[PDB]
Amino acid sequence: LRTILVTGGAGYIGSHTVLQLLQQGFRVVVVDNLDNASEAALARVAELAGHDGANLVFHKVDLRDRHALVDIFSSHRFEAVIHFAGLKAVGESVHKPLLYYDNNLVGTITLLEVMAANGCKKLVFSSSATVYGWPKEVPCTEEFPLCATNPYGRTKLVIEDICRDVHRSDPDWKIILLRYFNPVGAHPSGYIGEDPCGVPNNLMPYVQQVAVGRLPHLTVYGTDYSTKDGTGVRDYIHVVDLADGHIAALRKLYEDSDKIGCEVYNLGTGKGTSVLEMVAAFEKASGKKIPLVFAGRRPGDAEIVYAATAKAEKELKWKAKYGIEEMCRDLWNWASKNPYGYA
Amino acid sequence: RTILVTGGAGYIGSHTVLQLLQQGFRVVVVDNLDNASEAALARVAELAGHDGANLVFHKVDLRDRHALVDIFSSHRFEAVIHFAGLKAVGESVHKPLLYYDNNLVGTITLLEVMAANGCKKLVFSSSATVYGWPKEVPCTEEFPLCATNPYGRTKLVIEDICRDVHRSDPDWKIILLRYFNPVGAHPSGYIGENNLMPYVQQVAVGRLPHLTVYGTDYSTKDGTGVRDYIHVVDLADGHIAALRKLYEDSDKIGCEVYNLGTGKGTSVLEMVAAFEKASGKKIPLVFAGRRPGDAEIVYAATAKAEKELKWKAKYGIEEMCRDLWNWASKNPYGY
Ligand SMILES: NC(=O)c1ccc[n+]([C@@H]2O[C@H](COP(=O)([O-])OP(=O)(O)OC[C@H]3O[C@@H](n4cnc5c(N)ncnc54)[C@H](O)[C@@H]3O)[C@@H](O)[C@H]2O)c1
Ligand SMILES: CC(=O)N[C@H]1[C@@H](OP(=O)(O)OP(=O)(O)OC[C@H]2O[C@@H](n3ccc(=O)[nH]c3=O)[C@H](O)[C@@H]2O)O[C@H](CO)[C@@H](O)[C@@H]1O
Ligand SMILES: CC(=O)N[C@H]1[C@@H](OP(=O)(O)OP(=O)(O)OC[C@H]2O[C@@H](n3ccc(=O)[nH]c3=O)[C@H](O)[C@@H]2O)O[C@H](CO)[C@@H](O)[C@@H]1O
Repeated sequence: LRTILVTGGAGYIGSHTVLQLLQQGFRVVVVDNLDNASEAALARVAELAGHDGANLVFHKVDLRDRHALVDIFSSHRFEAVIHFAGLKAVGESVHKPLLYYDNNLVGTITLLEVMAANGCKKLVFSSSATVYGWPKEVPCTEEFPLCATNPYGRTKLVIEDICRDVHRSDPDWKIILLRYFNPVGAHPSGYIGEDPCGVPNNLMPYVQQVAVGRLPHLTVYGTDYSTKDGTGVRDYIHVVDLADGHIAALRKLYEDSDKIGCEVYNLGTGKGTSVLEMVAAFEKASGKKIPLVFAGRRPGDAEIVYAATAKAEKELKWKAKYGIEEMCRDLWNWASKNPYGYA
Repeated sequence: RTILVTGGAGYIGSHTVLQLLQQGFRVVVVDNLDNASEAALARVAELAGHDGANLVFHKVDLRDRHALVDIFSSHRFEAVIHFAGLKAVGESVHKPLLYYDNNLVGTITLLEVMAANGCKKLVFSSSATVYGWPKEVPCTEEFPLCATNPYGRTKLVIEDICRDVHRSDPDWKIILLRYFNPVGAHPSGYIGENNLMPYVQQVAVGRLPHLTVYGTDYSTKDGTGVRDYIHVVDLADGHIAALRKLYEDSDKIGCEVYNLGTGKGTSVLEMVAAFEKASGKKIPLVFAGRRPGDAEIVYAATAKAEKELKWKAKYGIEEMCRDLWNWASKNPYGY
């Protein structure tokens, strides 16, 4: 038996990773306070897991709840921990920074302490390409200068530094930091997917709601950038590909862990795609038309960001297999099948 | 006028509490006593003279939200001076989570309790360590910031937290004070304290045989490291000025950062010579290579602090060594 602890597994990226984990034969324990997710996402993952659905156990616990967390760790043998949990809305983080510093930092510090006290010192952390700030060049390698422009991005960069300091003090720690780029899409079944609250802030969940008629038009944030068509360019990666990156991270920690301490890997496709190109791909995949409103640049937006995949391909032995066309297909499938989410 | 002082039983905190007690403030100190004795605040109450009755102490950890909420509901604080936290750099590298927990989680809880109680006026004890190895000197508040150890990272992260908090809530008035190198003690010799001058003192009395000079080939005038050493009583006065600035000229304050230094740079050998004159003892030396992570030369740009904060250091190197020797001679085994 191989058991994995997954914080925030009820959420968007976590649920898709939990499903892949169950299909690989892992036992999965999820810890999630359901603050930005519902039980339904986990129940449907259990259903998609077929026979392996019973290998998923859900604990409705906050990572800051130290006693509830010790109970879980002292009553389990965890091979590793995948740490998805945290708040992630950039706008909300600027307006309520203490909420973000509290939930993300105190939750992570508590988790790391409970892990070290219960002999589990293998960790995979959800970092983000936001730590590259506004990069001076592309593609972004893992050695690019790091910075943060908002409280949310600050919590990611600080947790990274905490993980590096922790390994520096204790060589028994094996930590892989995964800098996600822009995940889009859903499981190709259309049964699970991203279910954002309120008005979505990311591009593709917004275009999604325009396509099903819930919102009237997409607002394009700035057209005067130095890109092909003036819109921002991003590295869009299929969420299923992001999930498989975590499987490859566990395989790295399980088979070739003597040569790692606290490592960082990009999880991207290496291809840059503009806003209009994504809208064009979603119109082709869905047959719907996305009305456009043109506005100025969004404060804090980068111009062009995509990943240098060489390091992940070499050390993790991992490369994304889904392209833009499949991402929009699977997003539309989840969208048309579940236009109002899990509710 | 009541002021909450976290970490007020410590080195810099006790001296600030004494200066506050002499200025006529009621002072409530919160300190878990994990790195300080209660005898320090007992002696401070003595030196406060007729004002000793204004000091109130609570042995409370900042992470204890329930206890911390009760103290804030018991008084109406004008502002909070935040000294509390761990500061041993070597203890930050070997035990980083202990530092990230105590400093960050303690500070987060305090800022939240402050906001809920309505006391959004903060003076935070930062450090010139955030200037890393400066490319030029003197170091202004605009210099690029970076941390080189877990302790320094907690200092820089707390500064950014205060930056973000004020940005989200204009009712907040925050002053960040970057200390430099504290030296000395209250001139009475009654209170005081990993650093050069405490190491020099142990060599003077004989607890240690010699002082290792870490690096002799620096691009300085005598080849040894240069720092901005500031009297701890001057540091205490800098916080009185920070409260004066918050209480008077406050409408143009958001999250202001002020250096607290003398503006003068003194080498290692110059401090050894200064302490030998004030103590009469001799300091045998052993010259060694550069210590890893050590800045070459660092000292403060004091122009911003002299104008807007209306503060300037009063004490020089000679008096620092005199008060340090005075306190350590009369109390060789501490409190
Ligand atoms: N979503 C993205 O586009 C993206 C890209 C880069 C990085 N990331 C990071 O990847 C991770 C996963 O993102 P996501 O899209 O799945 O987000 P999500 O909000 O869908 O999932 C995060 C989950 O964590 C849970 N959670 C939050 N605080 C918790 C706490 N204190 N204790 C327990 N559970 C808690 C939430 O309830 C939620 O279910 C996050 O850490 C995010 O910051 C996100
Ligand atoms: C500043 C900011 O919020 N950055 C976050 C976001 O931005 P990031 O810009 O990377 O991603 P978004 O999905 O928010 O935006 C993608 C692109 O589409 C454009 N766009 C987006 C939404 C919309 O309604 N209209 C529109 O035109 C943007 O200008 C951008 O060029 O990416 C990640 C989310 O997964 C986070 O790690 C980043 O912190
Ligand atoms: C690694 C470390 O501890 N950093 C702390 C230290 O740095 P900082 O170097 O500024 O102060 P130190 O007391 O450690 O020594 C200052 C100077 O004396 C020299 N020296 C010191 C001791 C010795 O035994 N021999 C010798 O030659 C140093 O090289 C340096 O040039 O003082 C500050 C006190 O406020 C703290 O903020 C810093 O976090």
